[PDB]
Amino acid sequence: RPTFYRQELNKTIWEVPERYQNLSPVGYGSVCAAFDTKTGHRVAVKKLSRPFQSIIHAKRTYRELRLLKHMKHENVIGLLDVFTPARSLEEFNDVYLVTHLMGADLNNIVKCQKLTDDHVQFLIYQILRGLKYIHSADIIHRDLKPSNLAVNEDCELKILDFGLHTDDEMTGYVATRWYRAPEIMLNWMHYNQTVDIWSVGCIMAELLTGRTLFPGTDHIDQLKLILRLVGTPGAELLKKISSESARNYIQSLAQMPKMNFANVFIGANPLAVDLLEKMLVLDSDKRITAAQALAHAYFAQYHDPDDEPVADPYDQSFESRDLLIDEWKSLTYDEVISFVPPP
Ligand SMILES: CC(=O)N[C@@H](Cc1ccc(O)cc1)C(=O)NN
Ligand SMILES: [Cl-]
Ligand SMILES: [Cl-]
Ligand SMILES: [Cl-]
Ligand SMILES: [Cl-]
Ligand SMILES: [Cl-]
Ligand SMILES: [Cl-]
Ligand SMILES: [Mg+2]
Repeated sequence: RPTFYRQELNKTIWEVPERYQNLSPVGYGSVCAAFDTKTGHRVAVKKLSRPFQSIIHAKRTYRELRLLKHMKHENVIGLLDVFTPARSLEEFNDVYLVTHLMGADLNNIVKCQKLTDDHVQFLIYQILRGLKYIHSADIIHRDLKPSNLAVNEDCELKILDFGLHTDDEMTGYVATRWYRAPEIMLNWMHYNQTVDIWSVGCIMAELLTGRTLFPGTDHIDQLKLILRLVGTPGAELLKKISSESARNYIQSLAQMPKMNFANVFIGANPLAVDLLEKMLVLDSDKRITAAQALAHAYFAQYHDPDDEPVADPYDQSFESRDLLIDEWKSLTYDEVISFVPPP
């Protein structure tokens, strides 16, 4: 056990191992930036807020720690350390998570930088390389958007902030909804991993034009923007939508054909236009997958099938398990004490 030291910053007690120095608040939890003297990295230290206050909260704490412990890929956020000052399960209450400190996100890049087609190729290639890994473990991210993509000066990218959202958070003219697949924004059906591929299409379109693809002022305005681009659904997709009311609303709209994407994304690389047509498909069964997209000719200068790895198997059976708060807490404590740091 390391030696801990205790200090109060911005009305919060932080008790952390001596290796973590120069704690500085930077904003589910509270977060400080710090310097890790053991590894030389600048890090983010997150102190969880009330992690075991309810069954839902205790299970969410366990879910987040299990997910972060599993992810070991160059294009995905991983866990550098996890610790508690508790010396026994009986006095266990606080959980701290340590990750690499991220600087710029993709928002900074799109708004403030002049991108070539080569930049778009490399950025989207890395998102898909990370998604092939995530999807191989039957994990769905659910919340891909520019603020959840970290990028550095050499254009290297990492996926973060997995979906572990309230009705109020998705209401109105908000970026929290503009990148979501229609079937999940509208609760049409049980959804699959290609909800994440719809998000990649929206992100790639924005990198090519500098503009949000579907900036709806509410859920239904956004659906109208989507159907104007990709066309209204046929009977084949309509049959897959659960709500009779939802089906009735969609059939109340005048029918529209799919638009010509070369006349929407004017001047873009024709191979980029082709890939967008394969991502932005309304019926999720027919969207391209991450593994299929990496083999598309748009990425010919980066694709290396011997350097696009898959994940170890991931056991999610806990998600269907009903336990008490103290049982979720004990499972979490076991995962804290068994953590083994990376090289
Ligand atoms: C036409 C359509 O798909 N309507 C949706 C609207 C909605 C979105 C989010 C909800 O939580 C609830 C409703 C619909 O009726 N889906 N069942
Ligand atoms: Cl230490
Ligand atoms: Cl990482
Ligand atoms: Cl504690
Ligand atoms: Cl965003
Ligand atoms: Cl019509
Ligand atoms: Cl597992
Ligand atoms: Mg985020």
